[PDB]
Amino acid sequence: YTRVVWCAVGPEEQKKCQQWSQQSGQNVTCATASTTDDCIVLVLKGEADALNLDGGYIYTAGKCGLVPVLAENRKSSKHSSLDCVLRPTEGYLAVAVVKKANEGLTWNSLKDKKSCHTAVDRTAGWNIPMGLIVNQTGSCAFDEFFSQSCAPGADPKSRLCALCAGDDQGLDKCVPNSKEKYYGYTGAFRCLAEDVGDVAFVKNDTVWENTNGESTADWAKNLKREDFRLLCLDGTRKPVTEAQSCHLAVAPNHAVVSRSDRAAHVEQVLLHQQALFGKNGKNCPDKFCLFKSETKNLLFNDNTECLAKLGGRPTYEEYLGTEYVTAIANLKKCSLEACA
Ligand SMILES: *[C@@H]1O[C@H](CO)[C@@H](O[C@@H]2O[C@H](CO)[C@@H](O[C@@H]3O[C@H](CO)[C@@H](O)[C@H](O)[C@@H]3O)[C@H](O)[C@H]2NC(C)=O)[C@H](O)[C@H]1NC(C)=O
Ligand SMILES: *[C@@H]1O[C@H](CO)[C@@H](O[C@@H]2O[C@H](CO)[C@@H](O[C@@H]3O[C@H](CO)[C@@H](O)[C@H](O)[C@@H]3O)[C@H](O)[C@H]2NC(C)=O)[C@H](O)[C@H]1NC(C)=O
Ligand SMILES: NC[C@@H](O[C@H]1O[C@H](CO[C@H]2O[C@@H](CO)[C@H](O)[C@@H](O)[C@@H]2O)[C@@H](O)[C@H](O)[C@@H]1O)c1ccccc1
Ligand SMILES: *[C@@H]1O[C@H](CO)[C@@H](O)[C@H](O)[C@H]1NC(C)=O
Ligand SMILES: [Fe+3]
Ligand SMILES: [Zn+2]
Ligand SMILES: [Zn+2]
Repeated sequence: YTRVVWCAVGPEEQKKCQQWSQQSGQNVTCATASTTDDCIVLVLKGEADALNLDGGYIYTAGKCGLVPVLAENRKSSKHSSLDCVLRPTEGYLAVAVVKKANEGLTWNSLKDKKSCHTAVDRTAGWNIPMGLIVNQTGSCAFDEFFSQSCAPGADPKSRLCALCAGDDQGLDKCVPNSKEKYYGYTGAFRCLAEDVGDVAFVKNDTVWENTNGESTADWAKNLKREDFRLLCLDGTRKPVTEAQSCHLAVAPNHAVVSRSDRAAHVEQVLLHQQALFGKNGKNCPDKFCLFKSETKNLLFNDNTECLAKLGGRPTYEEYLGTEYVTAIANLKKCSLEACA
């Protein structure tokens, strides 16, 4: 009745979802799929209600008829006086990151280097950087630009998956879910941190959250911001503090999507759920916190302050915006569920 089946992608999200289900008196239950695309299908069938998505998947879901419901909102230095749930979303910065020690590596000498992507089809890890590379290159052969990569979601046998490591046992190599060691923002950044790749396509927040003691993980423990450099499009290299002037693009925030006939219901349930387990929530941190998962960004990014209303009741094209939407169309002409 006032119920939403959340779609978890992978066993680790399934685990976090089950805790949330317990804690919500089952006002929220869970469905699990191996990929984000399969989750989108369960929602289309009506077997799951919603899940939080990167802009790149919002475009996929968007063509299949799903709509953005609420968006992730993180800390701000403006729009401070108004509440988080009513505050407009600012978007994040897609950046290219390298080690300072890898001197002379610039945006112009990326050909034949090793890359770390969050996953195929994602905004900062794939659509933006590959879109730029296909445009600058006049060729749709992005499968040959980098010598080796870890781009979760690609053909496990291709060079685009050579750098991926799989799980603690070597299985699930290159799967586009957290079982794959170098998946998502954290994984792609770990891929560069462990010097597996030369460059990581992540967002600007990732660098800051996994350096200078912010993360207590074993591989991030000793990482220092000064040991990293951002690659700008003009050919320069800048400190990570200069992201506002050295990013590849500003990306629309990840957002919760659902089938439109369920949008209203999913919205109400979620606003109540964050009042309980949110940042200033009734039951967080003592019983449960929806937006924490020890740096793993399970279900939601860990730096989320709240899920905000959209208002202007935007379709997915308006949400993603005309600039971003045309970018994806361009890149995809290089190659239901395939919905339009
Ligand atoms: C890769 O190159 C393509 C082709 O140039 C880029 O797409 C182009 O993007 C611009 C800006 O988004 C579009 O211009 C816009 O045109 C509309 C009217 O058509 C106008 O109202 C806007 O003010 C703006 O001038 C252009 O239409 C679009 N071209 C195509 C064929 O889609 C694309 O953005 C590049 N990809 C990346 C990631 O940079
Ligand atoms: C690049 O991404 C990082 C990570 O999100 C951004 O740095 C963060 O900046 C915010 C403010 O914009 C800081 O939030 C504030 O922290 C202070 C405590 O130091 C507190 O007064 C506020 O209540 C709020 O929590 C945040 O601390 C900081 N993150 C870290 C770990 O330094 C940065 O703004 C992004 N830059 C670009 C170009 O987007
Ligand atoms: N508020 C987001 C808007 O969506 C459209 O806006 C982004 C740009 O977002 C700006 O947001 C403000 C705060 O709202 C920040 O201060 C700026 O730094 C950001 O650039 C567009 O690029 C994109 O087209 C997007 O669709 C929105 C308004 C109302 C309802 C839903 C979304
Ligand atoms: C379950 O949903 C009902 C209906 O809104 C609400 O009153 C109750 O607080 C919810 N229980 C929990 C623990 O979320
Ligand atoms: Fe993203
Ligand atoms: Zn810009
Ligand atoms: Zn509209």
